[PDB]
Amino acid sequence: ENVSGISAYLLGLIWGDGGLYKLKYKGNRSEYRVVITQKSENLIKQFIAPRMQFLIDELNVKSKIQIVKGDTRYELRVSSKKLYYYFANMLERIRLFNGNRFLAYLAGIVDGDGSIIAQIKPNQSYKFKHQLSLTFQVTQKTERRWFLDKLVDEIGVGYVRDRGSVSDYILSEIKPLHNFLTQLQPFLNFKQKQANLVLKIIEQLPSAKESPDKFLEVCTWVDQIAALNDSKTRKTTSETVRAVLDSL
DNA sequence: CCAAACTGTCTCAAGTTCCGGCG
DNA sequence: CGCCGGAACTTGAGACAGTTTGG
Ligand SMILES: [Mg+2]
Ligand SMILES: [Mg+2]
Ligand SMILES: [Mg+2]
Repeated sequence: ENVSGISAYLLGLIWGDGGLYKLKYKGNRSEYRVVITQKSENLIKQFIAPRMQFLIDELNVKSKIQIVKGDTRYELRVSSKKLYYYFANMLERIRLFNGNRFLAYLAGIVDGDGSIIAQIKPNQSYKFKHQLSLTFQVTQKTERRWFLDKLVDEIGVGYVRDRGSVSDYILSEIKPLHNFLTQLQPFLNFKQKQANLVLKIIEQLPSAKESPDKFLEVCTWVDQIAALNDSKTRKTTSETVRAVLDSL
C-alpha cells in the first residue's frame, strides 16, 4: 500500500460515511475537517486510523487524528486545512483514476455505502424450495444517482434502480459478480470477509444444487455473511431451509 | 428448475453544524 | 485564523423480503 491507494480508498470512505467541512465559528474562528463516521470504534482503530496516520505522515500534515464518540456513531476526524483541500481537489481527479487506484477508491465507497448480500429466497419452483441469491450493491441518495450511473459505466455490468429518496447500483449476475469481487476484495477492509464468503458460495453453487446436505452447508455460509452485516430484518436461514427439506 | 430482474420494506447508522477552549 | 473535544441536530443509508420474468 502506497499513498496513491491509501488516499483513493480514504476519499471513498470519506465520500461514503463521512465528509469534508469548512466551518466558520463565532469570534472570527474557523475549522477544516476530514471526517469518517462509523458505528464501530474498533473498526476505525484497526483499519482506518493506521491508514490515515500513514497518509498524514507522508503528506507532512501536523494535525492529530481524533476519534470522537457521538450519540449514534464514532467519528474519526482530522482538523486540517491542508488535508481538507487535498481531498476536496482529489474529488475532481477521480475520473482519471487508473485501474488499481479506482479499485481502492471503489473499495472505500463500498466499505461505506455498499452492501455485500447473500439471501435464501423461498420459491416453490426450485427443487430445494429456495433460490440462493447473491448481491453487490451501493446505495446513494437519489440526488446522487449520477454517481451510480457512473458505476455502471465504469464497472461494465449491473444497473441502477430508484426506490424513492434513494437509489441503488446492483450487480447479481453470478459470473460478472465473481469476477468483480475477485478484483475488489484485496482492497476491502470492513467487508472483505463477506466478499470472500460470496466468492466461495458462487464457486460451490453448482455442487450445492446436487445434494440437500451440500445445499445446507452453503446456506450456512450465507448465515455467516448476514452475521457479519448489520442484519436486522432477516427471515430465512439455513435452519429454516433444513426444516423444509426434512419435511420433504 | 433455475438465473436474473423487478418491486417493496425494516431499522437504523450515518452525515452536518454549533459551542467553548487553545496557540 | 486554524487546530482540539464535544455533541446536538438532521438525514441517508444498508440489508433484507417478496414476486415475476424468460431461457
Ligand atoms: Mg453515504
Ligand atoms: Mg454511508
Ligand atoms: Mg456505512
